[PDB]
Amino acid sequence: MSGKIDKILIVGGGTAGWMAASYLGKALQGTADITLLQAPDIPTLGVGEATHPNLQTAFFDFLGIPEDEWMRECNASYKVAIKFINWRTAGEGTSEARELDGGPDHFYHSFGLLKYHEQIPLSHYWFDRSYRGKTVEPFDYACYKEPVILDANRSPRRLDGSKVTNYAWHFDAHLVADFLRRFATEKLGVRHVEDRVEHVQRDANGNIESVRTATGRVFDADLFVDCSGFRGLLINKAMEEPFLDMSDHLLNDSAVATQVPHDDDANGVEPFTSAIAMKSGWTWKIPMLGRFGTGYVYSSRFATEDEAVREFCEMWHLDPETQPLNRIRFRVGRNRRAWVGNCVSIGTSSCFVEPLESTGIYFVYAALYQLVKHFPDKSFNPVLTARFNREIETMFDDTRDFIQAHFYFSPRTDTPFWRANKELRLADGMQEKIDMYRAGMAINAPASDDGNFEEEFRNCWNNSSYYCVLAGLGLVPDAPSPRLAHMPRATESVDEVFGAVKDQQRNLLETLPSLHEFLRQQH
Amino acid sequence: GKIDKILIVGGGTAGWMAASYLGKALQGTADITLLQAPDIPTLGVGEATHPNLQTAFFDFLGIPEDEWMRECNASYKVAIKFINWRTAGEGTSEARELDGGPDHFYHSFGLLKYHEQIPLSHYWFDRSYRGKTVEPFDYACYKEPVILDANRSPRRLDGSKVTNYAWHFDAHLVADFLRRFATEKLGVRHVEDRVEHVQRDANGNIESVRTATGRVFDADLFVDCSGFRGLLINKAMEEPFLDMSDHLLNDSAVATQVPHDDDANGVEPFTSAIAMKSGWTWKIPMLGRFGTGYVYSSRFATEDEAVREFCEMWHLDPETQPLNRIRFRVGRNRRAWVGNCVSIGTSSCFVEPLESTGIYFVYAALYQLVKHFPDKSFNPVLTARFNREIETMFDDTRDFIQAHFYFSPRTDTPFWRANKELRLADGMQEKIDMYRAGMAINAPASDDGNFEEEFRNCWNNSSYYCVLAGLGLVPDAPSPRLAHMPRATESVDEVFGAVKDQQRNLLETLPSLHEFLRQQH
Ligand SMILES: Cc1cc2nc3c(=O)[nH]c(=O)nc-3n(C[C@H](O)[C@H](O)[C@H](O)COP(=O)(O)OP(=O)(O)OC[C@H]3O[C@@H](n4cnc5c(N)ncnc54)[C@H](O)[C@@H]3O)c2cc1C
Ligand SMILES: Cc1cc2nc3c(=O)[nH]c(=O)nc-3n(C[C@H](O)[C@H](O)[C@H](O)COP(=O)(O)OP(=O)(O)OC[C@H]3O[C@@H](n4cnc5c(N)ncnc54)[C@H](O)[C@@H]3O)c2cc1C
Repeated sequence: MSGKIDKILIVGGGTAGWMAASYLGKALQGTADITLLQAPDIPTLGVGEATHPNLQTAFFDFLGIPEDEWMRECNASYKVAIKFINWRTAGEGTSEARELDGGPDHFYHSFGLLKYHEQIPLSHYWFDRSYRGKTVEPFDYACYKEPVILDANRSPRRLDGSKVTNYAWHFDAHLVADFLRRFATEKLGVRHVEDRVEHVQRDANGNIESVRTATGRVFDADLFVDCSGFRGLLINKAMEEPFLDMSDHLLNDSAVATQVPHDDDANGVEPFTSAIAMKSGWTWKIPMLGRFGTGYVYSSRFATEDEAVREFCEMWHLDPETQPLNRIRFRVGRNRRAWVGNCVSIGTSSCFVEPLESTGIYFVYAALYQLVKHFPDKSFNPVLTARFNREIETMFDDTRDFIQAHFYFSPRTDTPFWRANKELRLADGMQEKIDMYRAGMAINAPASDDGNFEEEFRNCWNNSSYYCVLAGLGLVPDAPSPRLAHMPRATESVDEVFGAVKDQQRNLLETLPSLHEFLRQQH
Repeated sequence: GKIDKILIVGGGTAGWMAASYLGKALQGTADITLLQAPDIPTLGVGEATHPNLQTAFFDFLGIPEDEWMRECNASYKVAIKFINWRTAGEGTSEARELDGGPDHFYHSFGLLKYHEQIPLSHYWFDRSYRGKTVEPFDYACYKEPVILDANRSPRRLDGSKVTNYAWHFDAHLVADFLRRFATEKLGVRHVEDRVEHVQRDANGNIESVRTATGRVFDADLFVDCSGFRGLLINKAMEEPFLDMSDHLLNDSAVATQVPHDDDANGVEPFTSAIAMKSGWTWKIPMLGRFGTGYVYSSRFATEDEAVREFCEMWHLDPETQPLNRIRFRVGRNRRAWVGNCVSIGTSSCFVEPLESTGIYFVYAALYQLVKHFPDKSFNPVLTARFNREIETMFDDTRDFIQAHFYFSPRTDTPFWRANKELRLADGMQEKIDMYRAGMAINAPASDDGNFEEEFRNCWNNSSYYCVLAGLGLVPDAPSPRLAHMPRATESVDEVFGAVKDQQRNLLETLPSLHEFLRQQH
C-alpha cells in the first residue's frame, strides 16, 4: 500500500539477527515494531571472530554502547593486524613460520595508515628503492611501525590507555550475540519469540504476507529481514531468489575448527589474527582470553574431511579421535539480489566468503547501514532496492576478488591446491586492478591519510591493503612509478619518512606493555 | 627512459595552463616548448570558475590568490543565478514573476548542512511536501541567496571569508599572466610559428611537428592545446570526435563585453544564466564591465535571430556592437590521450558554460595527466586510466547540464519543447530515479581543498537539489527515513532558524562586493 513501515519481522537469532534487531531497533526507535523469531539449534564451539576497527564506530557507537561496556561482557582481546604465515614456502601445515631469505615467512596486513609523501603513497617510494636495489627491507617492515611491535606481542594501548595504533577485536561471536540479544530486548523493545518457521505465505505480487511457525502462530509484517543463515528460508526458499555459487574464484568451501585453552600467564597474548597457510587451504588463529579459536578452512576438491581433520589436529597436537570439533560445509557466494520484494537478507543468508580478511561481521553492519540509508516505505520504491542490491553486490564481489588474489598470487606450487588456484581466472574488475598495480598506480587510494563509514565503505580495500597482500606475497609493480623520476626533491626527502617509521618502531618497542599486561590491568 | 621533451601545440588559456602546470610539476626534469601561431584575437567575453581554481591550480603553482586576482582584474563569484527558466517569454535580463516572487534561483558554493546524518534538503522537502513551508529550497537551506540579492561581498573588509567563492575574469588576462609565469620562472620555451605538417612514425605516434618557417620540433610527449581544430589528436592522430548533440542542443554563441557603471549599481557577486527563447545567456561581472554571451541552438534560431535577441536584451546596437559569433563542437574525443598525444582543453572536450566548467576541465585533466604520467614506454594502462577519468568527468557534466533544460517547465518555444523529447543518458536517468525516491545523489562524505575528493564528487547532492528543485522537480514523497526519525524532524526547526539568522546577520554587516573590490586596489 503506502505509509511508513509499521512492523518488521527478523527471522533468525544468531549474530546477524541480533545485530539486525539492535541496529534497526536503534535506528527506527519508537516508530516500528520489531519481532525476532529464533528456533533452538545445536550449539557450536566458540571458534572466534576477527573484526575491523569500524565495528566500534559504525555499530556499537551507533547503538550507544562504549567499547569497554561490550568488551568486558564478551571477554574480548585486541587485533592490530592479520599475520600471514607460510604463504610463500612449500611444506606441511605447521604453526611455525618456515624460513624464507634469512627470516620467518610471514607478513602483516595491518590497520596502520600508509603515510603520503608529496601526494604519493609511501608504497611507491618503497618499491622505487627496492627496485633499484637501494633496499631489501620488506614492504610492511619499511612502511609501518606495527610489524616490529606485533613481533613483540605489544599492546595497542599504553597502560594509561593511550592508543598508539589502530586496532580491532577478537571475540567469541556467541557472547556478542547474547550481549546484543539482552540489549535489543531489554532496551529497544524488540520482541523475542522462540519458534520455528513452518510456512511462508506469499501474495500474488510475490511479497511475503506472513510466516506461520510450527506452533501455528502467524506473524505478519511490512518488512521481513532474513537472518536465517545458509538455509535462507525467506530469500532463497520462500522468494526463490537464486544463489550465485562462486567456486570459479574461491575453491575453499569447508572448515574444521575448535577452541584450544591457553596459558596467557606463560606465553602472553598475540595482538593479531594468524592466517597460516596449509596444504589444501589455511588455518585461522584468533587469540582470546585464556584460549584461542582456530579453524582449518580447506577445499573439498583437494582434501577429504578426514584428511582435513588430521592435518588440523596434527598441527596443534590434538587427538583426531577425541578433540571436540566443529565440522562445517560453507555456502560460498552471494544471492543474485540481496533484497527482493519486501524481504532483505542480512548475514550469511545474503553472502559468505571464507574469513581470510575478517569480513563476516563487517558484512552484517555494512548491509544494515545500507538498509537504513535505503529504507523503504510501504510502496517499496524499486530504486531503493536496486541501489542497495548494487552496494551489497559490490561489497561482496570486491572482497571475493581481494581474497582470491591471496591464493592466486601465492608463489607456492607444492600441492594440487596451490597449483589449481593459479589455473582459475581473475574477474575482469580484479584484473584491471592488477594491471594498474603493475603499472605503478595506487589502487583505491584513500582520499586522506588521517570514523566516517561512507568513506570507509567505498575504500574498504584500499592501496595499503593491496600492497600489504600483493607485495607480501611477492607480486610487485613492473617498474617504479614514472612520476618519481620527475620528483627528485620528493625521492630525496622521503628518507626522513622511513626514518620516522624506524624511530616509532624502536620507541614503541621500548615503551609499550605486552598485550597481556594491558589485558590483565583491564580487569 | 623518462620523458625528456614535451611539445605543447596551442597557446590560449589551455596551452599556458598546460605549460605552467607541467613546468611546475616536472620542474628541472623536462624541457617544455610551446608552439603558438598569430591569430585574430577575440573579445574577452568572460570566464566563470569553481573554488578549486585556487587550491588545485594556483596553489599548485605557488601563486597566492591576491597576486593573480589583482593582476588579472578578477571579480568574485558566489553562485550562478538562474533567471526565467520557469516562465514563458522573451529574452529579458529581468526576472518575470512566478508565484508571488521573481523567477530566479541560486546554485551556490555553500555547503548543505547535515542534520542527524541527513542533508538539510531532505528536511526542506519533507516540510514543503507536508505543507509546513512554501519557501523555495535555496532560500530555506542556504545563507547565500539573501546576501547575493544585495550584492554583498563574500569577504568582510578585514578579509574574513564568510562563504565559498570563485572568480570572474577575462581569460586572455589570465593566459597572459600564465605565459609570463611559465616563460620567466619555469623556463618554458615560447615559439611563435604555425604548424604546417605533422610527421607520424610506423606505430602511428607523432614523430615531429614542422612549422611554416620550416622549423622541426620533436618530443617524447605532445600536448594538443589547439582548441576545436584538434590539430594533433583529431587531424594528425585521426581520433574521432564524438558529437553529443543528442543530449545538448546548443552549439553556437554570440558574445561581447559591455561596459558597466559599478559606482551606480555595484558588482553582482554571481554569474547570471538568463533563459532565452532558443538557449540562454551568461552574464559574468568583472571590474567596470561584464562579459555576456547568448548560447543558442543553430537548429532553432539563425545567427541573425540570435544577434537580435541578444542585442535587444542588453539594449545594444547590432550594427555597431563588437560581436564574437562562434559555432562550437559539443562533445569529446573518443579518447583524450592516444599514443604519445594528449588533448587538453577544447581539443579534448567542450560543453556550453552553463556550470562554468571550461577552465575546470583543463586543470582537472592536467591533474589526471600528472597522476597517470608515463615514461617513454607509454604503458597502456596509464593511457586507458586517464582516458576513463576524462570521459566520466565530461559525460557527468554533459548529463547534469542536459537536466537544466530537460526539467525546465517551459513549453513556449520549439527549443524548450524540443529539449523534453531528447533522452537522458542511462546514468542520469538512474540519478533522477534516486532523487525522486528521496535519495541523496553523490552526498559529500563530510560537510566541511582535496582535489581527489572534489573530482569524484563534483556534482553532489547540493548541486542536484539546487538545479532540480530550482526548476521545480522534487521527489515523489519525503525520504521514508524521516518518518522514523521524529527527534531529528522536530529539532530541524533550529537548523533552518540558524540559516535565517546567518542570512540577516550577514545582510546587515557585510560590505558591498563593490566596496570590497575597491579596497583591493
Ligand atoms: C561456522 C561459521 C564459522 C564462521 N567463522 C568466522 C570467523 O572465524 N571470522 C569471520 O570474520 N567470519 C566468520 N563467519 C562468517 C560470519 O561470522 C557470519 O556469517 C556472520 O556472523 C553472520 O552469521 P549468521 O548469524 O547470519 O548465520 P547463523 O549463525 O548460521 O544463524 C542461524 C540462525 O538462523 C535461525 N533460524 C534458522 N532456521 C530457523 C527457523 N526455521 N526458524 C526460526 N529461526 C531459524 C536461527 O535462530 C539460527 O540461530 C563464520 C560463519 C559460519 C557459518
Ligand atoms: C568562444 C568560446 C567561449 C567560451 N566561453 C566560456 C564561458 O563563458 N565560461 C567557461 O567556463 N568556459 C568557456 N569556454 C571554454 C574555456 O574558456 C576553454 O576551456 C578555454 O578558455 C579555451 O581552451 P583552448 O585554449 O584549448 O582553445 P583556443 O584558445 O581556441 O586555442 C587556440 C590555440 O591554438 C593555437 N593553434 C591552433 N592551430 C595552430 C597551428 N596550426 N599552429 C600553431 N598554433 C596553432 C593557436 O595559436 C591558439 O593559441 C569558451 C570557449 C570558447 C572557444
